[PDB]
Amino acid sequence: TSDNFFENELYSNYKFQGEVDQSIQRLSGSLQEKAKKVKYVPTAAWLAWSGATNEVARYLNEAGSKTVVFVLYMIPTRDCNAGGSNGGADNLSTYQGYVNSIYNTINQYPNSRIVMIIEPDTIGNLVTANNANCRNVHDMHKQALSYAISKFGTQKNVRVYLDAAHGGWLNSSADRTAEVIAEILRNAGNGKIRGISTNVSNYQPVYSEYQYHQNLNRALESRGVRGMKFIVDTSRNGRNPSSATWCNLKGAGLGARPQANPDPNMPLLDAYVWIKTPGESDSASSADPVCRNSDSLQGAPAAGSWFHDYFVMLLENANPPF
Ligand SMILES: OC[C@H]1O[C@@H](O[C@H]2[C@H](O)[C@@H](O)[C@H](O)O[C@@H]2CO)[C@H](O)[C@@H](O)[C@@H]1O
Repeated sequence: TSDNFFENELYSNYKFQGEVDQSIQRLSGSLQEKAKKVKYVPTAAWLAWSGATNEVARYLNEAGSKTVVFVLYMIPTRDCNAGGSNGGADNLSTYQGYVNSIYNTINQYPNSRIVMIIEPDTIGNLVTANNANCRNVHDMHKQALSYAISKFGTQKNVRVYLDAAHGGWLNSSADRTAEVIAEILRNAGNGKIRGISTNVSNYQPVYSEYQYHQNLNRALESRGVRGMKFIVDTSRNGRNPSSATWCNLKGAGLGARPQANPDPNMPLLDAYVWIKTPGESDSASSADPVCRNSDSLQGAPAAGSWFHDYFVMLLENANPPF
């Protein structure tokens, strides 16, 4: 009954399979052969819109005894800035609805092994985003995360990883980050986390990320939070990033294939995980000025949509190579 669910065989899902299939059909020869090998590489399934509560059962039926990795990404506000919406809940109580629904479905599957990653980019924003008129959403996000952990944090067939940004974002604020994490966990009832996920939807090298894990791990320890393990998103971190551009970064490459316990010199690290879907657009180029940076790839479809050209770039730039 090992507490590292990645030591089990990992579940490859029909959605990513279908996404790679679209690319396979537009490719020939060498790159097609490569794409065919990427198709069965386990990737996390994102719960990122209100309908996603209906998606959970299918995943769980098709997975059998294989580890399923879910990314809960359905919090109410994503930016405490003007003109932002379309992915989050009306409010806390709408959110608690989604959490209960997912929690309930999960309960019907006592033999499944489920990894739940709490919302990506929430802690990051709580530490670094400004506090003048964003006081309200701030406090609600903290409640949101505490609630999610209070539910999923008690299910035996679940292992929770709270997301905590990446080194490029929070390494110089490990003390404040631990402060926020420690308060959330204080309001999370009897919910326990297995650890922290980093580098979700980002390109940071495993080397620097593990350095971030160490500093953050220490901050949490000096706060009373002990025994934290880590997972790192290796989906797009094969090549060091040219800049801090987060949106559809040019020159990125598929990183290490998902694996449990990948390095005995990294004893804090549970696994390399493909958490962001390699090939899915970060955002439409039109959507955010940052998507128009010199080192963001252009012609990006909307967030979540297959971006064929990007996938190809990722394939070519893969590290370790084929
Ligand atoms: O990591 C993906 C995440 O990036 C967010 O921008 C971050 C950026 O990743 C980080 O390098 C920099 O230090 O901070 C900014 C935020 O100020 C982006 O806002 C998210 O949409 C994205 O998921």
